[PDB]
Amino acid sequence: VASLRQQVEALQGQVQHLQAAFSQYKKVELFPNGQSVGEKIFKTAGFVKPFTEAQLLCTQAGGQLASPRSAAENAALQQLVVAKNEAAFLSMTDSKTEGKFTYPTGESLVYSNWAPGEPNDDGGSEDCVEIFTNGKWNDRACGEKRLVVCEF
Amino acid sequence: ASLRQQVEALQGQVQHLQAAFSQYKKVELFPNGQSVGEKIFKTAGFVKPFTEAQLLCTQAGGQLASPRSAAENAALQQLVVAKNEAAFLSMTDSKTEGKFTYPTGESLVYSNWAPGEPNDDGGSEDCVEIFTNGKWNDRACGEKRLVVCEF
Amino acid sequence: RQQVEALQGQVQHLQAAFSQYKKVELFPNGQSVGEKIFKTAGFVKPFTEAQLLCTQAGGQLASPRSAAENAALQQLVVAKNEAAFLSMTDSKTEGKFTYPTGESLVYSNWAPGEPNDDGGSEDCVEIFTNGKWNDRACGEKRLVVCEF
Ligand SMILES: [Ca+2]
Ligand SMILES: [Ca+2]
Ligand SMILES: [Ca+2]
Ligand SMILES: [Ca+2]
Ligand SMILES: [Ca+2]
Ligand SMILES: [Ca+2]
Ligand SMILES: [Ca+2]
Ligand SMILES: [Ca+2]
Ligand SMILES: [Ca+2]
Repeated sequence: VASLRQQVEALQGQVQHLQAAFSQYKKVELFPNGQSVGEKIFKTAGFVKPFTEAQLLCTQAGGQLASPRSAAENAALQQLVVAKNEAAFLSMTDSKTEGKFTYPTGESLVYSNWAPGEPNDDGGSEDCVEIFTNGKWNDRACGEKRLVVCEF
Repeated sequence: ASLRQQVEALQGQVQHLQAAFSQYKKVELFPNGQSVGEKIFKTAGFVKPFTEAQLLCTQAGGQLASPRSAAENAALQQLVVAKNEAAFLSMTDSKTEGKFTYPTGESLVYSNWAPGEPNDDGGSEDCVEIFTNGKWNDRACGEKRLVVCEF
Repeated sequence: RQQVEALQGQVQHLQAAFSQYKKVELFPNGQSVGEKIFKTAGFVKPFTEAQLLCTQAGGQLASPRSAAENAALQQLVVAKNEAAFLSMTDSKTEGKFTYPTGESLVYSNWAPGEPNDDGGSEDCVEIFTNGKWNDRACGEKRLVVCEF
């Protein structure tokens, strides 16, 4: 037995040391271009791309375009948008069924923070969503270039 | 002694984490970070006024660069030369003129003032700036200097 | 007792958090190929300054030793739309490109007619956006990509 027990005290100690260095490196990681809320991390690319290119960039990297599902997440996304001062695309579109915004998974929105008047399908052709510096959403034509923020 | 089987599998995965985390540190710190002892300095890459620079670092969990030793100052200095822009440090004397404190309130443990500094030029220099040669100069808090935080 | 299986839980939690961390770290500026990570600085510098930057950071300038590595490096160079410097030079022996360890090349992906040492001036190697290599003067400014 008790060799076993020494090994546990040893392993536990090297594990606690690794979670200490991991917390510090997580903060350094997110500065300046990232934000975490719960288990989700938003990180911006720092550049501007049309919806399809933005979505491709995020899935290829193993994530998804920012999809705020609660008020706290929208706040965290807003910090990133305020810091960069460019509005960002969110993941959701209504291109399947005009007027029903769906997460890229197909499910209906659980949270929304639409600017008054929106969504308004302006010009007959506004299928993507953009979050502005004030945290409110506006629907926008997918072909516009907006800030790429992915979530992981 | 079933446990021994699971403990050896664990040792192997801890060992895997330890080595992957070691590679990641270097990747992470490239090109905007520098570590000295237990501390990491990371530059935001952009220039901002003191009160803003300070907010950005506190919102991110950190603190503005506060070198407490020559080894710490030389590591901050390497980031400043690479970026080629002077950077604010955390210390000010906006509460008591002449007494520079860390944001916590204690007096300076190390200083590397340029000859003649701090000189409170114009009656209005309450923040400290580190130059590309590693010497500190007291500067007006409303200038825009490189944001470097410490973690 | 199962103070082991408490530890088990903490290891698996780190493995999940560390896996999420890697994705965030590599977005948008890095690529992993096997054990190797390529990461760009984002800016452009001449060979010696690029070579210093990488070694200072604990790593090396990109040395793609396989078609697979050169492809990950190329995915980075297309995203920045800027050709990158590779580690290899022939500055010791004109026409034998060496990796900085001193050995001869394993893998090459030269463009047709390269290396041609245009002007007598060309001792460093750039990778273009199409993945093809060209020998270029070391004093040109190119994207800094290091490998870890
Ligand atoms: Ca439509
Ligand atoms: Ca619509
Ligand atoms: Ca609209
Ligand atoms: Ca004063
Ligand atoms: Ca003063
Ligand atoms: Ca002064
Ligand atoms: Ca030559
Ligand atoms: Ca040559
Ligand atoms: Ca050539």
